[PDB]
Amino acid sequence: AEKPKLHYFNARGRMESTRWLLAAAGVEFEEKFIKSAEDLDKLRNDGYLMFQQVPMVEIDGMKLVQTRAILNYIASKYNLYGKDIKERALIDMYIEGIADLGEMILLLPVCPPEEKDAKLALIKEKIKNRYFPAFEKVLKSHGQDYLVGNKLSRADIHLVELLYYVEELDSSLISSFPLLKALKTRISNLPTVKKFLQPGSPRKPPMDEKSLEEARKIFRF
Ligand SMILES: N[C@@H](CCC(=O)N[C@@H](CS)C(=O)NCC(=O)O)C(=O)O
Repeated sequence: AEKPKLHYFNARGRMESTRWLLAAAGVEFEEKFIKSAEDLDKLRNDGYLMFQQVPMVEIDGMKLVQTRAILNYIASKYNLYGKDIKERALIDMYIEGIADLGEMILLLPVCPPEEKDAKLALIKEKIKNRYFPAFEKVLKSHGQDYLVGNKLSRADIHLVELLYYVEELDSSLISSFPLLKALKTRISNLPTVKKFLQPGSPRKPPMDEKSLEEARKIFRF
């Protein structure tokens, strides 16, 4: 059958959570890297990008854009979206909080230098006093290895991805949250996730100066 194909540039950006979810599901996929503004303009002009943006993923005969549309489809297709409407409500609540915090961190490299220190201080406050307490409370309420329904869901994958990024910012932020530490360890030892964390996978590194320079050239900003 059709192997999913991911269109993005060679960076984490807004495509990385899709790489994580597919890899955790054990799904082999291909990447086609946008390398220039001209490559992106070609995808646009040829009609493959509904809103003239990437990420775009070719899957099951669709040319899907919008990261949440992509992720919702992949999660349902591979049984990572709970078992019923009520479990989906819990999953959706959890992953939208993860997305809110993830978006703050995603945009740090494009923060104006005079605002960066204060932006980071606000993110750390929210991590320590709002988001990490909320997810620690979920894990403590039921004591299970997984956030919802006692089985792996996209919520476990998205949260553990975020925990790795929080660790890159400040490895002390998770220190008072032992259940989050334990989730990070367990999920990382799942065979599919372990393979994704090992070298040679589609997992991408933190954006550096040269990668930011490429992004400015490709996306003209
Ligand atoms: N809400 C969209 C945002 C997509 C988006 O902002 N993509 C950027 C790259 S990360 C882009 O293609 N920007 C070019 C532009 O908007 O013209 C999503 O979640 O996919």
